[PDB]
Amino acid sequence: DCSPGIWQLDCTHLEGKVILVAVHVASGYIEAEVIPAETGQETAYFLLKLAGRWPVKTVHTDNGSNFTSTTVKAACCWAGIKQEFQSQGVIESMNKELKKIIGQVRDQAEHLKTAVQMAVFIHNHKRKGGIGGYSAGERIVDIIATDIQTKELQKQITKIQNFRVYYRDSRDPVWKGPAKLLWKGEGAVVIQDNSDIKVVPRRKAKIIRDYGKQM
Amino acid sequence: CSPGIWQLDCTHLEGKVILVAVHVASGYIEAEVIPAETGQETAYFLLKLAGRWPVKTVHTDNGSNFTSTTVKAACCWAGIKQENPQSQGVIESMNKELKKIIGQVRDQAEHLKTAVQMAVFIHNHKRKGGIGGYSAGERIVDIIATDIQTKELQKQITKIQNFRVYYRDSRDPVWKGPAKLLWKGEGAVVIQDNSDIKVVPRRKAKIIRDYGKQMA
Ligand SMILES: Cc1nc2ccccc2c(-c2ccc3c(c2)CCCO3)c1[C@H](OC(C)(C)C)C(=O)O
Ligand SMILES: Cc1nc2ccccc2c(-c2ccc3c(c2)CCCO3)c1[C@H](OC(C)(C)C)C(=O)O
Repeated sequence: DCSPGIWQLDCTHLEGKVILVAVHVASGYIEAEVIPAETGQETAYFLLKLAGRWPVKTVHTDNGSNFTSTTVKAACCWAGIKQEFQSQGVIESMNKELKKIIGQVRDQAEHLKTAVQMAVFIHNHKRKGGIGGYSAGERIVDIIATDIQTKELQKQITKIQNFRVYYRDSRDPVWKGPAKLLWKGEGAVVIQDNSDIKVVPRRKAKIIRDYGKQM
Repeated sequence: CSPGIWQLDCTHLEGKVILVAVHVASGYIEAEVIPAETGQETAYFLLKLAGRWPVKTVHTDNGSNFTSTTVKAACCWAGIKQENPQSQGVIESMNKELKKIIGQVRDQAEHLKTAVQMAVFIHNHKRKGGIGGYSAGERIVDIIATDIQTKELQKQITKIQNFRVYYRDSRDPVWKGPAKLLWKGEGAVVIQDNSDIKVVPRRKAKIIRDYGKQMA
């Protein structure tokens, strides 16, 4: 539930211009930008560009100083992103391997930035030599879109949760208490119990008009 | 294929020229204000765009950045390829749409370049379709999803397409004409000749690739 919407960004201290890298921590997607001059404000316009390609719920910050800039914090509010208080070192090292391929292309491009963007293209559209069903370069907007189906799902889940159906086991003075209902059918209605299990006929089952909680 | 192509038109505003990178199918746009405008400059944003997503192709009947042979070469390192009446009208309108949006964002923002950037998160966010949302910005993660699912399956389809199986039919009648199997189930297999949707028991047939088990 936590992994979604989460993005980790690493600053790069580099020959020539400084640069910073942005990845959904799970996705592995990379959109690094070469930094002409470093200001949190400067950091922000890109972070602003970063949101359109993908939404980020929040970003943890490597640097308290990139954190200190008022604009940098200012951006977290427009976004609604909250600044959050070995392997990532290996990810920067992967950026270094990327820098090595960037070295392989260093001859190819005078502009270090080009190399970095290429390196980004390199993390992207990348397939493991070990067989992988899913490419990490093929980070899935979809697994973020499944939950997107999930939000609508929970939404459907909430309306069912909103309805309470009450039933009576047959020939029972007692009337069975409210519980989430597993299914609705014209022939039969299925119900769910916690610390108990039950299912029911549709006639014992009843139909309710929608009562909505917290608009 | 429609997802692969991206279509780009850029118009200068207040002198400074914004770079614009619409994906038509998505309807998503990524635009970057360029410190300086050149074809090479045009090239860099595309490289960034390539990092966010693959593009099969883009079309310009001609562009100045496009004329610069340099812009093409990049699309190639990329593997993207340089190149609907109701749609043809909309594209200029979309370019225009952000600007009307920009005038509002302007009263909002001190710096136009940032502002244009601002217009987009919103542009994606608004949904044209319903009270339920079918925003083009919304559409893209699914669109990406659809194509994604297609490939893993298509490959299954290819691996499958190659694998083939004979049918006995009546035993005495010549056993078969091998047809590509539609499916496998225990004690049976779904197969079709390209003449008729067929089904049969496990015993009736064995299944190595017709042109079989090529290490490949
Ligand atoms: C300056 C420059 N001049 C060129 C002249 C003709 C053809 C290509 C270039 C490229 C270039 C473009 C795309 C690209 C790569 C290199 C290298 C491989 C990936 O795609 C660059 C590059 O610079 C810009 C990106 C600013 C244009 C570079 O740094 O080499
Ligand atoms: C110059 C400038 N000075 C500031 C001083 C204090 C606080 C914020 C800013 C902002 C700013 C930052 C984020 C942002 C918006 C505006 C506007 C809404 C979206 O987020 C800008 C902006 O300039 C930069 C983007 C270069 C920092 C601006 O264009 O006004």
